[PDB]
Amino acid sequence: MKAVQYTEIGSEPVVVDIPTPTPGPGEILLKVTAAGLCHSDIHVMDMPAAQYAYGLPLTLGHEGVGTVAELGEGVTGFGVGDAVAVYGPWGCGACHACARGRENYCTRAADLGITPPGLGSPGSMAEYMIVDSARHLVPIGDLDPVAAAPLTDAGLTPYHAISRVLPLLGPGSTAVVIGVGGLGHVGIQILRAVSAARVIAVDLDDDRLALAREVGADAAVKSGAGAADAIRELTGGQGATAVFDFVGAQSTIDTAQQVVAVDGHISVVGIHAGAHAKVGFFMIPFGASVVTPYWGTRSELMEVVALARAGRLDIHTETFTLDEGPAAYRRLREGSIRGRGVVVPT
Amino acid sequence: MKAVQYTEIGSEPVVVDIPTPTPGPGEILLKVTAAGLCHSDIHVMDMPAAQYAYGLPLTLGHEGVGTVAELGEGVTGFGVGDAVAVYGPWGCGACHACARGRENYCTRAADLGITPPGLGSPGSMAEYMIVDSARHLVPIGDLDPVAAAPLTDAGLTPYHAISRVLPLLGPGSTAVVIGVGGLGHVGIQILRAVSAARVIAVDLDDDRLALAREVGADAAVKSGAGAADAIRELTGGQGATAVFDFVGAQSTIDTAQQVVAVDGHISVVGIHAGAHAKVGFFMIPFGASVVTPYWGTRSELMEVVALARAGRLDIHTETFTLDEGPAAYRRLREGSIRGRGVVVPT
Amino acid sequence: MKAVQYTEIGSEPVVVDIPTPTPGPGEILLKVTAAGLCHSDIHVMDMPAAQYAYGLPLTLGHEGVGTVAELGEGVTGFGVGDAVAVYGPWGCGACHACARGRENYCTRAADLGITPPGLGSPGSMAEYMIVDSARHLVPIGDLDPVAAAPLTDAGLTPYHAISRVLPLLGPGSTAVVIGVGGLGHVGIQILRAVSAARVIAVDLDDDRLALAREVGADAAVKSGAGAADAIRELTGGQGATAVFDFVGAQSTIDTAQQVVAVDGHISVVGIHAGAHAKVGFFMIPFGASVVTPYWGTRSELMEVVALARAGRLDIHTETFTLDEGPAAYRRLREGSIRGRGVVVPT
Amino acid sequence: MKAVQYTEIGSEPVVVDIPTPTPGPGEILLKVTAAGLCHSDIHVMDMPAAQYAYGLPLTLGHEGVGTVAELGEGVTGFGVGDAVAVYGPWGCGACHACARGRENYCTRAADLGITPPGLGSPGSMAEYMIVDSARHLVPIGDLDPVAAAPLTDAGLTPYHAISRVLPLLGPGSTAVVIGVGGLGHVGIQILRAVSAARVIAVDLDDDRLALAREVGADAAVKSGAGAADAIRELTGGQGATAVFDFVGAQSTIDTAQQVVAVDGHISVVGIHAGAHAKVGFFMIPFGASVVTPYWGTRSELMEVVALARAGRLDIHTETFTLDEGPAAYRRLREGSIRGRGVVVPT
Ligand SMILES: NC(=O)c1ccc[n+]([C@@H]2O[C@H](COP(=O)([O-])OP(=O)(O)OC[C@H]3O[C@@H](n4cnc5c(N)ncnc54)[C@H](O)[C@@H]3O)[C@@H](O)[C@H]2O)c1
Ligand SMILES: NC(=O)c1ccc[n+]([C@@H]2O[C@H](COP(=O)([O-])OP(=O)(O)OC[C@H]3O[C@@H](n4cnc5c(N)ncnc54)[C@H](O)[C@@H]3O)[C@@H](O)[C@H]2O)c1
Ligand SMILES: NC(=O)c1ccc[n+]([C@@H]2O[C@H](COP(=O)([O-])OP(=O)(O)OC[C@H]3O[C@@H](n4cnc5c(N)ncnc54)[C@H](O)[C@@H]3O)[C@@H](O)[C@H]2O)c1
Ligand SMILES: NC(=O)c1ccc[n+]([C@@H]2O[C@H](COP(=O)([O-])OP(=O)(O)OC[C@H]3O[C@@H](n4cnc5c(N)ncnc54)[C@H](O)[C@@H]3O)[C@@H](O)[C@H]2O)c1
Ligand SMILES: [Zn+2]
Ligand SMILES: [Zn+2]
Ligand SMILES: [Zn+2]
Ligand SMILES: [Zn+2]
Ligand SMILES: [Zn+2]
Ligand SMILES: [Zn+2]
Ligand SMILES: [Zn+2]
Ligand SMILES: [Zn+2]
Repeated sequence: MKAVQYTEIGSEPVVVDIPTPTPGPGEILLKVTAAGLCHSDIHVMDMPAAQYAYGLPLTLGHEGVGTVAELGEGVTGFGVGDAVAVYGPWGCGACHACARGRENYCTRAADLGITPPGLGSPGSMAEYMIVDSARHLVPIGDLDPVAAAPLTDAGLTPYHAISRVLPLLGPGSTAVVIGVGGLGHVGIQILRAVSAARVIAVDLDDDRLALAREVGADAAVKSGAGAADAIRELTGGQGATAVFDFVGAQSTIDTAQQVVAVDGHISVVGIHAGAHAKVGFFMIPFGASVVTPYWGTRSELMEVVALARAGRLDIHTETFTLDEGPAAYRRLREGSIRGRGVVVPT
Repeated sequence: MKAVQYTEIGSEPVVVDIPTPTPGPGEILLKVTAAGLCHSDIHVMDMPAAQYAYGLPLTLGHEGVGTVAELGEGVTGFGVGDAVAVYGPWGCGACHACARGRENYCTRAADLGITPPGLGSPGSMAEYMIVDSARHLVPIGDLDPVAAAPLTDAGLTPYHAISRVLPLLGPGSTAVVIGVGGLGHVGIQILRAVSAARVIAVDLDDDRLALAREVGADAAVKSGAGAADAIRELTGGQGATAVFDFVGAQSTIDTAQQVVAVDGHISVVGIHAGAHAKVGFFMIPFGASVVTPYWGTRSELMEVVALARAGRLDIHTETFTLDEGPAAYRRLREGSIRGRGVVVPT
Repeated sequence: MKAVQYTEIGSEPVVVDIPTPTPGPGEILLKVTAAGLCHSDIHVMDMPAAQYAYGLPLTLGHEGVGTVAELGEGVTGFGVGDAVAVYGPWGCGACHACARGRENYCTRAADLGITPPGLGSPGSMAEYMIVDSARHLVPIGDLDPVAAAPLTDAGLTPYHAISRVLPLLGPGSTAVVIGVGGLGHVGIQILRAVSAARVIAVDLDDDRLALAREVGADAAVKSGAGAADAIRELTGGQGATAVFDFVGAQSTIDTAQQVVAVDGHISVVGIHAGAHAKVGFFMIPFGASVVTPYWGTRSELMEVVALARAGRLDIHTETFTLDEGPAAYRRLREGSIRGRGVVVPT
Repeated sequence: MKAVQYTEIGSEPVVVDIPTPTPGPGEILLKVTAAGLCHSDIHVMDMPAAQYAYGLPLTLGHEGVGTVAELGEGVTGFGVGDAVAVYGPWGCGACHACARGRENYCTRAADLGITPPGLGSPGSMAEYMIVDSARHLVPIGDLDPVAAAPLTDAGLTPYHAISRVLPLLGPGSTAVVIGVGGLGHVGIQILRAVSAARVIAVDLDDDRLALAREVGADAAVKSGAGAADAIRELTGGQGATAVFDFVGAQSTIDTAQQVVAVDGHISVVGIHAGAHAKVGFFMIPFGASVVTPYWGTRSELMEVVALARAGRLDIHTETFTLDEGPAAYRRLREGSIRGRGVVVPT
């Protein structure tokens, strides 16, 4: 089969021909319909030799959607042909967190050598992929695969971050969304669908501010030095109930701290090495919690899919072939994809 | 192997010799260390011919603990010898409720013919039992099997009922526990371990009131017409924040309605066919929710086990052999078991 | 001043001339801008001699909005002219429930003789009204008084009922709203603003079903014997996560029980003497809680007002003068007001 | 009347004779029965001239308990003689946070010049004190005033910090308490009363570790470089579900970050200027929230009082006279009070 693999350190990913795999007992083989490109796949290929621990070669792609091609022995709940989205953050399935579906917060996955597809196990950027267990498949029915693929991470991750403090986001509340990219443009829509929060979007790019308005933001503010005061102008000096920072650079976190409300929240979702919120007295309002969430839960993915199927999630995508995969990753580096890049095997 | 089966309608269960089963892919074979007798096993054998739909024969026992004897193909997370408790209320594992571990509230288990062990599938009152999936096994480590078996239902069910309204049971709250039997005597202990609620126990039998005091009740009141006013004497006329009725007869539910607080809760856990709370204006206080909960969740079972391992759950038991099983069920009918009856295969 | 009072038992309310009151220490005198007519004002006038305990005469109207006319001694937080909505369900202010703003669930208001305006204290259907305390005034800013008056009950009461089980109403959930009248048409809009629940409206009147679609319902079904099965057709046989029954007759409650989901909720908000949910095993799904909620909380009223100010609550009203008050109550009996009737003193 | 006032900057507080105040409308005059000394009163007197904004003179003491001496006009809910504890963190009473009793998180108290007694308004370290409003009085009944005074802050503050993440602290959870002083020794007891968390105490002083065991800690560990690894030894390498750091120095926060669990919590309750948690990816586990909580809520104070009245809070105290006040503050500087210092006016 055809696939995109990261085959040497510091070199760009290449199109390859590898064995179509077979499912063993418990596993499921999917024909891939769509495979999302995430900014996190860049962090993975930018890792030095000493830091990279996902093994070589590695079939990329942790945002996966497909149709069931073959059942491994003993597997029930799925028939051949069912369209399914792949739950990425695989856990052990047995710990207290995993039993609540919160496999993203699995404590023992590291020690047992369970790694996500695209981040240690063969991923979705291939004609077929293996899924370890039936519990990591989420039905999508007649959902367009191209729009479903980003739901597995670009939808799931903001959905989770928002879900953690959803009780705070009642009528009267204000949610700030920093970074209207893959994640943030879905985050805005989530906030609108599951809350009455006023949504303020923040980005450097005026085109991305326009995108924020397109997908439901009540206001849009240019990022940088002016941002915090412009957000306080909009909030009447009360601050933002929640900041969802999908950029996660120091300047965005600083902004988040300067605007968050007393008893509010900051969710640092974007990843910049070294960047951190400084949570201590006089550096942040009273009661303003900060967290770095990770991916999301099984029940949350199903909820994201239910939003997509209800028409509440317009996911802006561009389609690529497997051959155009390498090129698409380069496009993702330059920031020229207006939403999410998706690969469709022909 | 030796087992206790319900073989004919209306007739008492008998000791039998049946094939030691083999695990297929995904399944786990356990040697049984302990098997609990529940009052619900009586309701099952008292069902008429037309109502009984669990099939014949049926190996009894839905409270199960064991050691892993054999792994079916593809099963990981457990090695031979691990002591495990069996999660009873099996669900489909894939629905929104099941993905949160809430397999007790699985919507699709009925239509798929997934039934608990002891209530449609072979149960624990046998030398060995099959468990369908790894996710239905909960490690107990070095916990005494005899005291662990009741945790799977007698602990789990009250733990769940209490868990649903645990936010209400803060300092200042009062919890009434009606029926200090298998479930209720564990319920009292749970309330003490996980809340600061004042605990008032209610029972007909003065011996069971003594048992309530033994396990942590702050007061004990004889049941009947006088119970409500005696509970109001203790609560200063404010009412009970929560009533956990483990009897569930009409008179106990009536009592529960006459004592529950404004914005409080009634959990009808005991089962008497025809009995019901009457929830309508003027028949119950404002904001006083009522529910009939069912069994409990995967994460809840682990929590109950963690309580047992921490020394917070004194489970009063009497041990029986497989041969004494039939006799132990007659003893459970008369109400002569002070706590929970447990069968240990020799 | 002019007002509408209930002056003798079983007789209709009449227009009267009574002293313009003065605020004592702590109190606030409002000039009334709008005064809502609620179906509950009918139940009050339908009470027999023996049951009626609100005193005579009684200035009607528990849905009140005004402008501050005079401050009683020691009162701060409000200046003359501020437009305010009146929080109706007055409590003692000191108990555990009142300290959380939950004055609707005040335990000690009954024994202290604190009664709502319009239901024991002088109400809003007058040129001026007294409010006991500053904590019972909610700023509305430039909100149209006519549309703000229903927020105090018609908005607040459904907002509360929904707030209690809001965690259940995620994407994928279904909320049924029975009775698309004053309350129910605001309930539908609340569900849309604060949740991603699919909203199914139920009413006897096809015109009210049209009204349900106008205000955002995803479907509408005629009430009666057919309702339950038509709701199950729409939910795929899964049932309704939540039923908010604003009629509260036995037939609507029966419907609610026949459609509610496993681990779902029924909120009996409408009031029919004798009507009740029958909550017991086999009469309702496992885990399906039932409650009769009452009015709502202080923080909830502010939230309802925040929804109105954000444009999320189209409140359908008809305006009346104080002279047309009596007539407007007769019009409310026949069910000819399409939404909520509001009295505006000139 | 006699009182202790901070009268010049950088000078120690002195015993003075000032007018017995009179309550105006809404206010309540209390005869003080007990007045707690908090470490925060030291931070206040250590402030430079430029930073100190509480006005001079200032009657100290923000932990206050008394009996009602006189009612201001219009005040109801309290009769002369009622023993009451004073809710310290006064807010505006009208905002969304204040209406939920969360006056600690009042957004508008700063701009309105509402300041706590002992931190801007006359405090409790005097024969009498004024309380602005009835809502800031909490009945204590026959509770010993000396043991009730610390409940208003030393009890309330840890109760709040714990209350925020109480859902995390189920059976199986571990709570670390760093600093077994005034606050921390009450925090340990709270954790035991309202949760099944395993409690690990951390302190520099072996005497304070002994105190931790006296009041219910399951283990005790010497603070410093070794602390984190010793906590991980106890938790099986899983980490602590929650860290409540009542010291709040950088080294304790660093420790808290090195031991907190994935999806856990750090509550930085102690105050060291400049100290902060560094919440960013790779510097703290996934999902581990951090917050600096402030004081606590009205309903929480009542809950703390209910714990004291139930016998669940052994508050270690030493009594002082008003004359010994100055000396008692010097004793608090050196750290020679084993628990909380309380002043009783003679
Ligand atoms: N927490 C998790 O588990 C998780 C999951 C998936 C992705 N991520 C991370 O989230 C981040 C975002 O992913 P994406 O694919 O949505 O990003 P992206 O590449 O699609 O674009 C990010 C957006 O942020 C904007 N931006 C850049 N710098 C900015 C600044 N200083 N201020 C304001 N806006 C700025 C860009 O204009 C763009 O609109 C990445 O760092 C990624 O690694 C985290
Ligand atoms: N909700 C669920 O999923 C679930 C799970 C397990 C059991 N159950 C049900 O819970 C009930 C209790 O189970 P158990 O095993 O503790 O029962 P048990 O027979 O072991 O003990 C019953 C106790 O209730 C007392 N009692 C009887 N009548 C009473 C009255 N009028 N007032 C007060 N007390 C009275 C008895 O004296 C005894 O102490 C059973 O009826 C069973 O069907 C429900
Ligand atoms: N819980 C509380 O504190 C509280 C507060 C306010 C009002 N209420 C109660 O709520 C109820 C409704 O109040 P309202 O003023 O909104 O009513 P309304 O008179 O304004 O509207 C009634 C609506 O219910 C519909 N209806 C009547 N019978 C029906 C049936 N069998 N099936 C379906 N729909 C039916 C009517 O067609 C109409 O659309 C009243 O009984 C009132 O007393 C309760
Ligand atoms: N959040 C709020 O509003 C609020 C309210 C009251 C107090 N506080 C703050 O809480 C803090 C604690 O108050 P307290 O009155 O309990 O203090 P205290 O002086 O009574 O107790 C200090 C305790 O911490 C221990 N300690 C000191 N350094 C340590 C280290 N490196 N590692 C471990 N333990 C150490 C000491 O041995 C002692 O047991 C203060 O800094 C105070 O300002 C905050
Ligand atoms: Zn990703
Ligand atoms: Zn796990
Ligand atoms: Zn049972
Ligand atoms: Zn299921
Ligand atoms: Zn009303
Ligand atoms: Zn009250
Ligand atoms: Zn203090
Ligand atoms: Zn406030």
